[PDB]
Parts: sequence; structure tokens; C-alpha cells
Amino acid sequence: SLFGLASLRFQGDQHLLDIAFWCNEKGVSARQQLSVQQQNGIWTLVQSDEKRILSNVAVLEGAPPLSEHWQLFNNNEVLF
Amino acid sequence: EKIKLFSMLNHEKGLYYLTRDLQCSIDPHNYLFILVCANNAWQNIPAERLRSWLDKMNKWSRLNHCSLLVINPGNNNDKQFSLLLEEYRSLFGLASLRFQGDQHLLDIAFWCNEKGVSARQQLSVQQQNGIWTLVQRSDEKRILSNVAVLEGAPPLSEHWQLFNNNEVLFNEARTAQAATVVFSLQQNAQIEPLARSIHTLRRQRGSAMKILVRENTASLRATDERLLLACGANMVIPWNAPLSRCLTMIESVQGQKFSR
Ligand SMILES: Nc1nc2c(ncn2[C@@H]2O[C@@H]3COP(=O)(O)O[C@H]4[C@@H](O)[C@H](n5cnc6c(=O)[nH]c(N)nc65)O[C@@H]4COP(=O)(O)O[C@H]3[C@H]2O)c(=O)[nH]1
Ligand SMILES: Nc1nc2c(ncn2[C@@H]2O[C@@H]3COP(=O)(O)O[C@H]4[C@@H](O)[C@H](n5cnc6c(=O)[nH]c(N)nc65)O[C@@H]4COP(=O)(O)O[C@H]3[C@H]2O)c(=O)[nH]1
Repeated sequence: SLFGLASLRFQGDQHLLDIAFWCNEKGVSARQQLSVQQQNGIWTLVQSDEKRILSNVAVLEGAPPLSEHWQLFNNNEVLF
Repeated sequence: EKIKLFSMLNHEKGLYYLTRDLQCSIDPHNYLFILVCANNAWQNIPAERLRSWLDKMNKWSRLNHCSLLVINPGNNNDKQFSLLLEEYRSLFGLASLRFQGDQHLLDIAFWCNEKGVSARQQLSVQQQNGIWTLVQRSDEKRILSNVAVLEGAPPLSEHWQLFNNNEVLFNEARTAQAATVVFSLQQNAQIEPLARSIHTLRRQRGSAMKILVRENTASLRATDERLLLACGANMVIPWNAPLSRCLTMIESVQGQKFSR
């Protein structure tokens, strides 16, 4: 008899939002815990490249990237 | 101590009349249904009629306080699975079991009972002496391929494993569950036993595993490609396309299940 159950508990500086279950046309979620803050009356949710390969799309003769570390560029200006 | 055994005709009318027949036969209050259908029995049921039947079954279950379980052996129920997901209101639990050679994977899209609600759980259950016991996704990123596929190229990523021939590759894929398996074709003599290996890889391992065959030499026909597709291979990469085309074809089947 419920398409979603949520509770918001005050915890001093931020509120904790606990959704036991939730139904939506995009799916159903269960047992979600999140933190929200009331900033000026607004509830807002709280918040190396050695292997990454950057090459032109013409490097692979137009073929898509080899792997996740491969990123393509149409011309050698966006790549630059 | 005792249960009631019921037989119905392999037809849509039997499923449609199930409610009235059981009402004429059994008082459904505090009573459980287990509907074990035949192989691909739910393939001929249209979408709208299936939705109406599910709604009627749910209303009847609520009115009679009776629980219904349906076990459907099928291989191409992905659209049916999506339809079941769309009717999550009437439903209160959807589970799928995928055979993976040595173990079985139980995926519960959702489940609601008196002790709470769980959504999108994945567990491993095995069949020991005919008993289903839980074993207390994981290798989906991992890619298994033949050395000749890369034409000498090193592993493209950490998730890449290379094998000399398509024999130890099948042995490793026997242990893998969701890894991407890529074969290499060199001559005509490899068409049949690789086809057999693919058949095994599709029977022991379910639709989660990705099976691909790279053609390195022009030694293929349309009939052989159709046979490879029927054995369980997602698609066969033509020899004309360069290696990066093969790699992007591999990337295409990521997140896809072999429903054929
Ligand atoms: N250009 C051309 N010639 C054709 C074709 N089909 C047959 N032939 C000729 O007929 C011979 C006998 O082929 P088969 O009886 O089909 O029996 C063939 C076939 O079963 C197989 N085979 C040969 N090449 C291929 C191939 O590229 N793919 C596949 N899947 N099987 C092949 O090996 C057998 C021996 O074939 P070959 O030694 O090539 O010798 C071939 C070839 O000279 C065709 O589509 N194109
Ligand atoms: N019934 C019949 N159909 C024929 C014959 N020759 C060619 N075809 C048809 O032509 C298609 C493509 O022409 P292809 O140059 O033979 O294209 C062939 C050819 O280059 C090669 N190939 C296949 N089998 C053989 C073979 O036995 N020998 C040789 N030398 N090449 C073959 O593989 C390609 C793929 O062939 P498919 O996918 O089967 O598709 C073949 C096949 O359906 C023939 O003698 N009988």
C-alpha cells in the first residue's frame, strides 16, 4: 500500500534521509541512506593519467577506442 | 504430509482458466501455488494479455490471501523480464537463475516480505546432491582472448588475458563467469571443434558470458558463421576489419546477454 517510504531525522547540522523503499517509473530502490542540508531553506544533497591514452580518431583509421583508457578526437586541435 | 497435484494442458486457455479451475477444486485461502511450466512455455503469450493475466492473478492473490510461484524455463525472456519489471506494482518479487557450469547465479531484481524490502541483489547458489545451497559481476570487466587476435599486440589493459590457442582459453573460460571470451580462426579445420567449444561455453555458462570469434584468415563461409552464432557466439568478427574494429565489437557486447 506504499510506493515509497522516507524518513528525515534531524542530526544537529545535517539531516539524514532514510528511504526504506521507493517506487518509480524508472525503477525501485530499497534501503537508501543519504545526507541533506538546509542551506537558506533549500534541502540539498551532500556531495595519474599514465595509462590513459589520448589519440586522434584518424590514429585508429576512424575505429572506436581500444579500451577505457583510449579517448578519441576528431582532429588534432581538440586533442591539443 | 500431503500436497495436491494438478495437470493442465500446454495452452494459454489453461493458464487463463487456472483461477476458476482451482476455485472449483481448492479453497485458495492460506494455500500456495507452484506453477512449473514447460521449456519456453511463456513465449507465445502476448504482452498485453500477460499484463492483464498478472493483474488478475495479483488481485486474486490479495483477495484470497494466496501466494503464487511461477518457474519458467526459458532462454529469450529478456523482453519478458523487462515486462515483469514494468509491472513491479502487481509483483512483489522477481528472481532469475543463470547456470554457470559449476555454480548458479541468482539475481533478485526486487523482493518484498514481512521482514523488509530488498532490491537488485546478486548471489551464488550451487546444487550439491540435488540440494540448492547458497555459496558464501565479478569478472565482467575481464577479457579473455587469443594471442593471434591481437596480432602480436600486448594486453590492452589489466583485464586482458592472452592464450596461445583456443584450447586453454576454453579451459580458463570454464572457470570464468562474466569474462569476455574472444577466439581466433586460422583455418577451416578449426571451425567445427571451436563450434563445439562455443556450444559447451553456452550450455555450461549462461547468457552473462560474452563469446566472440575473431577471424584472422579468410577461411570462413556464411554457413559456418551461422553455425557459430547458433552454438552461442554473439558474433564473428570478419577478417577484413582491422584490429581496432574487433576491439570495438568486443566493447559492443559488453553489458549484453546472449538471448538466442
Ligand atoms: N574461388 C572459389 N573456389 C571455390 C569455392 N568453392 C569451392 N571452390 C573450389 O572447389 C574446391 C573444392 O571446394 P569444396 O568442395 O567446397 O570443399 C572445400 C571447403 O570445404 C574447404 N574450404 C576451402 N577454402 C575455404 C574457405 O575459405 N572457407 C571455408 N569455410 N571452407 C573452405 O576446403 C575444401 C577444399 O577447397 P579448396 O582447396 O579451396 O578447393 C576448392 C576450390 O578450388 C568458392 O567459393 N570460391
Ligand atoms: N554454391 C556455391 N556458392 C558459391 C560458389 N562460389 C562462390 N559461391 C558463393 O559466393 C559467395 C562469395 O563469393 P566468393 O568469392 O566465393 O567468396 C568466398 C571465397 O572467397 C572464400 N571461399 C569459401 N569457400 C572456398 C573454397 O572452397 N575455395 C576457395 N578458394 N575460396 C573459398 O570465402 C568466401 C566466402 O564464401 P561464402 O560466405 O560461402 O559466400 C560465397 C558463396 O555463397 C560455388 O562454387 N558454389
